[PDB]
Amino acid sequence: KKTWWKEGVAYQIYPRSFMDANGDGIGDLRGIIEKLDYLVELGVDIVWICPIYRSPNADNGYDISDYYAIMDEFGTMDDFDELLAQAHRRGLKVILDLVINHTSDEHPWFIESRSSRDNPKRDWYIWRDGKDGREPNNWESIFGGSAWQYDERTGQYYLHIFDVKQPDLNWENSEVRQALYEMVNWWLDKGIDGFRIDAISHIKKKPGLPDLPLKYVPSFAGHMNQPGIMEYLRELKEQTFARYDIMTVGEANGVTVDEAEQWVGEENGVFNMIFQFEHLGLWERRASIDVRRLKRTLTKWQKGLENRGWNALFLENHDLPRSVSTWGNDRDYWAESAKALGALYFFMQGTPFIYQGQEIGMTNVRFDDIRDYRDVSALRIIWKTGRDNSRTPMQWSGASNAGFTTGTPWIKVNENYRTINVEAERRDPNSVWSFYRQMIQLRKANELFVYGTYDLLLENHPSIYAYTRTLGRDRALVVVNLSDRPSLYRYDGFRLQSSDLALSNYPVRPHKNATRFKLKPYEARVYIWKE
Amino acid sequence: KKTWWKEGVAYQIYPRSFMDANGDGIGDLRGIIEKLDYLVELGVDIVWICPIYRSPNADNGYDISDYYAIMDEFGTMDDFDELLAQAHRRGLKVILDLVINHTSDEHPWFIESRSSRDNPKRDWYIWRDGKDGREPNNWESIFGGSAWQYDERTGQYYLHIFDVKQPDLNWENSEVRQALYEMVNWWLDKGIDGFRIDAISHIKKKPGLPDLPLKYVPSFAGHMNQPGIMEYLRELKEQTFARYDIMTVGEANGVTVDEAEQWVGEENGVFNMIFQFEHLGLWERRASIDVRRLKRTLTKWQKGLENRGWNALFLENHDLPRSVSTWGNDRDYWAESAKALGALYFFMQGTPFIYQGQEIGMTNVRFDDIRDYRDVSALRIIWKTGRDNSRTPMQWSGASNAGFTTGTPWIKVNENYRTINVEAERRDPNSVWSFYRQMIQLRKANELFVYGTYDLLLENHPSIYAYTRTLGRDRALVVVNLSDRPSLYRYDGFRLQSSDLALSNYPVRPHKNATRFKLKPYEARVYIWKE
Ligand SMILES: [Ca+2]
Ligand SMILES: [Ca+2]
Repeated sequence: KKTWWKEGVAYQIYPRSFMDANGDGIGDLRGIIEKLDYLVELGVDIVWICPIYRSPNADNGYDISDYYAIMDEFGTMDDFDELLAQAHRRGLKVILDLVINHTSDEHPWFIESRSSRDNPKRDWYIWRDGKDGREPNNWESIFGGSAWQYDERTGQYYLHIFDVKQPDLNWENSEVRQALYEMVNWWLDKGIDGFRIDAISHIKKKPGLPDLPLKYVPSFAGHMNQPGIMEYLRELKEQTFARYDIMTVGEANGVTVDEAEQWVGEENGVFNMIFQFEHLGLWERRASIDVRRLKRTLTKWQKGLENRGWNALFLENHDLPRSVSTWGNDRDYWAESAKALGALYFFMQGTPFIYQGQEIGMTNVRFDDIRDYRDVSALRIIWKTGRDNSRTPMQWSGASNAGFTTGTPWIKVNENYRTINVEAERRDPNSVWSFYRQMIQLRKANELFVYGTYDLLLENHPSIYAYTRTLGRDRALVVVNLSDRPSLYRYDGFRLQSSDLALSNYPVRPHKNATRFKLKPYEARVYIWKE
Repeated sequence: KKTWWKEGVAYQIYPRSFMDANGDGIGDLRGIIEKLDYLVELGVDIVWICPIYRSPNADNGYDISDYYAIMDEFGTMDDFDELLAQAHRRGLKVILDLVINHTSDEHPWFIESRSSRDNPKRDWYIWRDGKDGREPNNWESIFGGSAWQYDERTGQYYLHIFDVKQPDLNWENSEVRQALYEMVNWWLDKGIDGFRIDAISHIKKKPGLPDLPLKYVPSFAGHMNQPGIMEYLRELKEQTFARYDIMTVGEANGVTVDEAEQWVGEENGVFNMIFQFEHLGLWERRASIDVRRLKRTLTKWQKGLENRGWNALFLENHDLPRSVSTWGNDRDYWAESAKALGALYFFMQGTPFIYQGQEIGMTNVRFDDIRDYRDVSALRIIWKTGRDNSRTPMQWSGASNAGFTTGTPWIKVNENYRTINVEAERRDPNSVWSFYRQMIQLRKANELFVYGTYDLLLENHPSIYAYTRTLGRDRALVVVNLSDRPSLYRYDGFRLQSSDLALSNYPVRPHKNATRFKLKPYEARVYIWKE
């Protein structure tokens, strides 16, 4: 089954740090509009814009106070309508986040709900009396502490799996579901091309909210992927998504490759593709990431969803440090490792996602003062694992503040922008950006990277990650040396010819009938041929 | 200087528990309108309505999100306009709370302020960088913890003397002051007759917000009654209050009787009258409140503000337990003590305030289940000192829920409403209500209780609190036996005649030339004569 979403390349935008069109230091919608030509030039075709809905912003915008309104600092609904029009003119698809497990406590529905024990919206959230001076149950919040928050307006507590300011919607209530489907369809009718569904795995709560088998106990057994969830998700799909030509992206949170077919299966699957995070975070050993464990994790998803679902491929996001600075080497092999990592995940079976700046090799930021950081998490290892590493402003040129703003950025631009920036990288044919553009060009010109089946080679090799892609008589070999030291590639399965080398991060060296060769640090090669 | 505010009797309404006109269990504005005739019948003429402004209600409505709007559960601005019209038709004055030291963090001004380090409203609040990973200074919040709250949107902290959801307004900023005066005048032009000013003693912060001489240190030395505060308060008065015929009521928080003249002095005094709280809370001894300490506390204000200011007299409010249940005896001498307490504070020099239910002798509520309580404070002694004691619904009749609502009250009615309720008390000429009505009648018919000077008698007596009121040849003696056991009144200063007894809570017994007599438990007498 051939589809645009399987064949597309997605680009993830964190609006606040992408492009500031009005000089107030905050990226906005007009900023994005100014960069649609850039997205086209790069080659991507699906644009995922992180939360832009009205929000008190207590939870990086995932605490929505109005689903039908744009966050003031990003612009107006007119700006958004204009964005879709301009994006569609260019052949681009636009998807937004769908956060429907909860709303902000400042959402008008919760404000009415919390006012009294009997108002039309009381049942829209999860209210319960406590147990003699204590919370309704022993459930802990994913955000630490009780999942219950006492409310003095009524004497009862409301459930909040996430932040205190994120009360959970009562999916048991048909009125809630219907209001949510009307909201989804409103966006779909407005013209968006799909959504990235967030935390929907918690919409179904265990039937009497009983104590779980300890101040507060991690509560996943009472609200995550609970039986009956599929009833809500299938209804969500039939009432909304199924009525349009869109794409939905989910996450395999607490979902094994086997249970993932119920979420992303092509016939009866709530979502079209899914992200998995089992590969996130890999500390280096004495001698130097654990490539074999990476091969295993990524390979089970490749083989596991083959003809059963579709993988959403990625290395970066707004909640992670930069890939070149974590998986690669930003000190000695900056460009090489960035390109290597890019070839590695980009060419697998699935739809690749490029996070803003990943295509130019943005790295972690190392501010000396804790005050230059933002995310409350850091303030409470920052240089290496911090979320801000992916939230510093996008590096467009060597201009003041990397061309991001004419004002003062809400967070400082990484000092390496004079070198790492779009303008300079597009002039350099050996830049990380140019490598990315060639990768996008390769995948578009060779559908074997889209529908070809993945097969891992040299599984036990400690440094080389090599895999093939097969579609009929069309084959390709993606070989990557994930280490800062050379490595011998040795595989008597096929003879590699230099005329078949479609892409490499190192110059194409002469070689005929090669079954072995030394790979330079972070050397990555992509061979394509036809048997 | 004779004025309506000095001659009036004020009645304090806690809107949420006064009268529910629409059956949702929450008192509202229409409820108040239905009871204006009642207020007239009782005899009061100034109506103080507690916070009714739009508020996320995180701080009992003192966290205002919109000063130009009414809290949804209380009604609409039309209801409020109608309330003023109906109140004024009846000759009643209406005052509201003025909370201008801070606003809610959900107030549109703070939402703009917190968005970026440079927006027109950034300076409207108190933002500062922290000190290497910690708060800008060591200041503690009146509400425990740091007076600073980190905000991840900018990396800076905002000052909040009160709750986290109550960021402090920057009085240093003339734009803030001007916006506040426009707001005050808007209300004054709408027709209100004055305000009860709340926490304004904190508007002036010490000039560089330095550390005070310990996790966090109580911070009163950095923001309370700080030099320069009078500059703001005098400007507030000239730009607003001085342009209308209204009354302003303040509080002597951290203000001695000597410093109080600068706040309530008649020529240059920011407020017309002031509440003092030095008398609040008096535990009983082995044998039984400390009447002498009460005599001293109340007497310094009486003599201290004589010809220098004006006292706002009271025994109850929404933050206190009921007076009969704390100062009196609600078990054996319920009615006697209620009337005694009433005569005691009511007839002093100043403007008396009657809190809703005080006039019928409402008592503390003793719910067995902590769940029937509301104020978060209780949940964190409740039967005796709880705030809810004054927030249970007003007792109008012996009807379902005391006639307060036709629905389910937001908090339960005290089980004693079948007896303690307006309907029943108005039928009973020996009820606490009837006593209150006679007290109001007495004060209106004898201006000596308004402008007459107060003088304490028998200061060293352990149980009897006796004082006189003198205006020219018109004199009165208010004598009260504050104890559940009889007491001998003995004073050779004047001979009391039974024909001069204007009011008593016990039958008028025959006596001529009495310089001594035994007073029954909680017996209170008010003699009026002309020398
Ligand atoms: Ca902007
Ligand atoms: Ca009501």
